[PDB]
Amino acid sequence: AAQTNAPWGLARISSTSPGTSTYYYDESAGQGSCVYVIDTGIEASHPEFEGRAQMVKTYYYSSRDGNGHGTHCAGTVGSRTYGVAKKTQLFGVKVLDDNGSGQYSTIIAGMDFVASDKNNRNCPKGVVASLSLGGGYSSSVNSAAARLQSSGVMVAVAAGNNNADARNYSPASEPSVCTVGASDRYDRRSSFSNYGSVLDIFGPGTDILSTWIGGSTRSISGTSMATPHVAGLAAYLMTLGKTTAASACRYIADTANKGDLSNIPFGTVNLLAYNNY
Repeated sequence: AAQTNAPWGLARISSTSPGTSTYYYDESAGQGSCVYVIDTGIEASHPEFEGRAQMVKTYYYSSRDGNGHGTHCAGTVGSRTYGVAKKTQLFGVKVLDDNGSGQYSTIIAGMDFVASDKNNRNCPKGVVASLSLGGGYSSSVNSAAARLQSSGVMVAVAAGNNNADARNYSPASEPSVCTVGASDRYDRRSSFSNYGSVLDIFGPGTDILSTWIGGSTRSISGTSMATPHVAGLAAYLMTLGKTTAASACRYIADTANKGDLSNIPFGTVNLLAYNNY
């Protein structure tokens, strides 16, 4: 399948080169997979979600996304126009308040929630979790992400936006999950992207168009925007039977575009997520 005039990051994920604007993907499009977006919520009535998004948990007085960040990330995973996996099921877990903040104890509870809640959902092709959030190093946060991965969920986490080594941030620094850095449309490391040996992969993260609250769209930047590209890619590849939740990060790294990015610090992988379609 081909989507013309796609957001640059979708085109990038299906291309060996920067500078094109058509996204190519197998029409299965992540059908039968599920992606949990652990964030500020999802405006599930957005026409772009086509009834495939739903809230499954909140830790606040409402499940509404009063921020936009979670809706944007969910759109990059799975919206019809802005998403990688255009037929996946999206599940929102609101661990962040409408200012985008959340306590680590709430974030941990949300991760353990997903590890159990997937047993209440129909995801025959597999389960992914996208965590566009983080803060300073916490062994308890890393352990929660490790448990979620161990339970059979492909966990993709943002590297962080500190232009620093991700070893000092969580859950970015957890070795067993997929830690995602950000790149721009010219295949440069995004100026804010964290780096270091703990990164597994880069995805598009500068100037990413996606869904927003109020039935709208906008372009924003961050490792938060790169992470859902990788989460959606995992769901897509699992639907194709190419990989599994336990192996998808490694598979994405193995099949990535290699050596294409600039300003990659010595010791950080030079790997850009690629669907090999």
